[PDB]
Amino acid sequence: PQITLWKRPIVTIRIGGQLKEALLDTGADDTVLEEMNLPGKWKPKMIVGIGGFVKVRQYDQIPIEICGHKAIGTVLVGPTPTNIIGRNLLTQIGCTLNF
Amino acid sequence: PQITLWKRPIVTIRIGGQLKEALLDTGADDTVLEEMNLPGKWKPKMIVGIGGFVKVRQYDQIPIEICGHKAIGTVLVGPTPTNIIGRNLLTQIGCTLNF
Ligand SMILES: CC(C)(C)NC(=O)[C@@H]1C[C@@H]2CCCC[C@@H]2CN1C[C@@H](O)[C@H](Cc1ccccc1)NC(=O)[C@H](CC(N)=O)NC(=O)c1ccc2ccccc2n1
Repeated sequence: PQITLWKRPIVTIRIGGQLKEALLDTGADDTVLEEMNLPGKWKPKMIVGIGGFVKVRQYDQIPIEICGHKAIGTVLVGPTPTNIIGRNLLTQIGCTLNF
Repeated sequence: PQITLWKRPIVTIRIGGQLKEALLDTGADDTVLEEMNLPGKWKPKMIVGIGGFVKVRQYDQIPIEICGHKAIGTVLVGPTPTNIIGRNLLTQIGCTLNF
């Protein structure tokens, strides 16, 4: 579908049977979810936001359903005020910006 | 244009006769550029993202050309790690997300 920008481009996501909302964020390199126990091994990572760096945990090959579209990839988990879907997964669902 | 997300959706903007690079950013409410001089009385403003708060200077009704498309709106100026074009201006240039 086409998603307009008058309000925040937030969509339903599904991950491990969890139902959540998330931002479709063309400015995020990476996908950052609020805190949750994901399976598998995680590595610590420092990522940049507008206010500075935060420490997060990187899990790989995590499947996630975005707006009825299957995606599988790297997911970062840390102290974010919002679930954020980044370019790494946005490309997988064929998302473009148009103007 | 249609812009894909395998690389950062970075474009050239023109502002105040200056050319700059900025990130097309659907997950940002606001347009935030690195420190520079703009004409006008400006309000001190605090904004927030990942890593927390940023102190910025709010300039209103600023003309800015984004990839050939003209906008006139609010530009926040401050110690952001990267220039970003947010929804306040993405909407002015008719920008949508599509998959
Ligand atoms: C998610 C992560 C991988 C860390 N990426 C980023 O954060 C990159 C970092 C880049 C380099 C530095 C400058 C910003 C760009 C773009 N950002 C993405 C980017 O799109 C980012 C995502 C985001 C959304 C919501 C909450 C937090 C963070 N937006 C923002 O930082 C902008 C700043 C603004 N006022 O416009 N934010 C917000 O719109 C915003 C909205 C509600 C909030 C509620 C509580 C706390 C913070 C909130 N921030």
